[PDB]
Amino acid sequence: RKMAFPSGKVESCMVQVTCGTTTLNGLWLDDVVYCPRHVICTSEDMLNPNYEDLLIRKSNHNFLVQAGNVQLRVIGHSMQNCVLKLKVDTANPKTPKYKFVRIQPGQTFSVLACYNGSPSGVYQCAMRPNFTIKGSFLNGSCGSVGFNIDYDCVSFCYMHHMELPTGVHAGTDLEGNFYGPFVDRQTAQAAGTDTTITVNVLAWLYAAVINGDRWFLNRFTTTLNDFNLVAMKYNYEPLTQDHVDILGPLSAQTGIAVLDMCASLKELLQNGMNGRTILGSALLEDEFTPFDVVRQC
Amino acid sequence: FRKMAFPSGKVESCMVQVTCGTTTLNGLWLDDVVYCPRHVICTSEDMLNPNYEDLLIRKSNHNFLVQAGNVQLRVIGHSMQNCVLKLKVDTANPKTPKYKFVRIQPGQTFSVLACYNGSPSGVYQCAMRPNFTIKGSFLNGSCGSVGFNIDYDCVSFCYMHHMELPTGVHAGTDLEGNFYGPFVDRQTAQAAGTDTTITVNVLAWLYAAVINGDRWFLNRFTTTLNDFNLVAMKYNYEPLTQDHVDILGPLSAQTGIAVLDMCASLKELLQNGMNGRTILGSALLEDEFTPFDVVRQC
Ligand SMILES: CC(C)(C)[C@H](NC(=O)C(F)(F)F)C(=O)N1C[C@H]2[C@@H]([C@H]1C(=O)N[C@H](C=N)C[C@@H]1CCNC1=O)C2(C)C
Ligand SMILES: CC(C)(C)[C@H](NC(=O)C(F)(F)F)C(=O)N1C[C@H]2[C@@H]([C@H]1C(=O)N[C@H](C=N)C[C@@H]1CCNC1=O)C2(C)C
Repeated sequence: RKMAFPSGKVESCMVQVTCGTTTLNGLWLDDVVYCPRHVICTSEDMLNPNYEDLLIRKSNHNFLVQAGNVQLRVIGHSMQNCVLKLKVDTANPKTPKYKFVRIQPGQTFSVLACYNGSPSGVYQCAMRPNFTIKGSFLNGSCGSVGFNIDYDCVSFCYMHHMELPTGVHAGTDLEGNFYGPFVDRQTAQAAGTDTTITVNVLAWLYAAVINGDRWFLNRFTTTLNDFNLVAMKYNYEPLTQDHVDILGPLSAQTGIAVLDMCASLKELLQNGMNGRTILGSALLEDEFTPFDVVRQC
Repeated sequence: FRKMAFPSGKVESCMVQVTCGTTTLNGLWLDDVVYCPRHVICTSEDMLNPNYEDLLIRKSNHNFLVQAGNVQLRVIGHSMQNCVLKLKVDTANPKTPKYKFVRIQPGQTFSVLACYNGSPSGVYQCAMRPNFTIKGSFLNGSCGSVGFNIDYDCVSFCYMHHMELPTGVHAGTDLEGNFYGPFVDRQTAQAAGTDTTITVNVLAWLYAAVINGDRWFLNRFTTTLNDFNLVAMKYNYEPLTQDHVDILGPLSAQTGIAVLDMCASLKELLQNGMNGRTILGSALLEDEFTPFDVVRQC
């Protein structure tokens, strides 16, 4: 099953940021608050914003940053790509060890969905190959963040900005650079056709073998190039050299070579499951990374 | 539409490690009491057939090692309440949330904070099954992990983890130490009663699918409550009560689909199957979202 990281370290970093009547969420680390830059927009502004000109008309005293109902005075502001950095007069005493990372398609993370600076729920998400996430976000959720935790260190990888017409979600890394070709303007935008995350399907097949569900293992192997060309005919992502390497631990644990598992997946694509299940599922799951498999055990 | 858990921070601040002899598991530290599964006092041999009152009288306060992070909490008293041990410690938890202990009913959902050696590992959503098991994700050392819900800064603790059945589902207690289901904290093979599907939750999920634009399973037919329940019981679904119909009111109002209309859609799903189609990306009918869960997320 999907498991989110414990969210407590991130909960103590969530604040609300208001400009005029626009309120969204921000992330308070040390004495800086990070939030989506469209907080400075009026509803009419969002249709066609000039962020450089809009930010010129703003001063520190136009920004209301609150931890709960407690105001944190803003003493400086700057724009970095599509995020606003608000320097505040108080360093967050609950700042965790952290870093900012830009993730690849296929990688998973936990989202802490927040409204008015108040955490509401937590769930695991994957970055799709088309650079959207299949999230759960309502009005006011912008500035909610996605993250991973590794031994006391929080790696922030996503800040939420928008919802696309197909119901999927788009946002930035914590340096304000969008994942994908999207822009923070209220104008017609559309996600590209998506694909299946091959490396994660392979990880999930390894998990099935580890648990004794191994009927789909076949007696063939393939080359990575041959597999990549066939996979694309089924709307599956091609594998990178990095994908092969992150499957190494699971390949070692099961004694099933990566390219043997690739050949087994190829048969599943060309012939289906013939009514059978894998880990109880009739569908091939693609939002568990090799790291998620290892973490779950 | 995602299986969303409550933010776990308020509970993380309460998790500690409890050790007795060479048995280690998790405890929940609230004010000056640590609550944990009583089988922490058992050796490996004791667990095969424990007499807990006899085992407990032979322990002293100093046999219990409680660690909150790196700091040990001195145990100054102890008692047993059913299958839960209560350790009085000389230090009150400074981050004790507003909380209550509640016993939940089958079909209700809660968040689990899975912990190992007193340290939180992951958070996920579970339902209490009609047969009083839970389909959790728990490994060695997970005992004393808790399940909870949060309502406006108040934590309602409903579950503490004790054991895994041979089928791979899980059994535990409320925070008064009473098991959900006909199980006991003895290491011996135990089966649960045959499980059933949580009908009111399946209906809430079908409403979530319609809210999200997935309508292929709807039909023009309708049914009475009794005729729906006849088919539901035939397929090992729980009866739908009038209370359930009322609880679904907000979702019927939002979608403009009468509850008994949605029942007729579910009846055909049960009799015809999904024909290789999916609902909200699932090939099976999902029954671990309550109506409240759907309302909160949507
Ligand atoms: C769907 C909405 C049509 C209204 C619009 N979308 C498109 O214009 C697109 F279709 F082009 F994407 C859109 O998201 N926004 C319009 C305006 C901001 C953003 C926005 O309101 N963000 C919300 C943050 N609080 C989170 C949203 C709320 C609903 N669910 C979410 O996740 C910006 C791009 C500057
Ligand atoms: C599966 C195990 C066969 C070993 C046994 N099960 C049965 O004896 C049953 F069949 F009766 F359930 C069982 O769980 N235990 C044996 C012994 C305690 C409990 C136990 O080890 N609890 C663990 C807490 N740290 C959590 C477990 C570990 C694996 N996954 C879990 O969730 C007690 C009942 C006293």
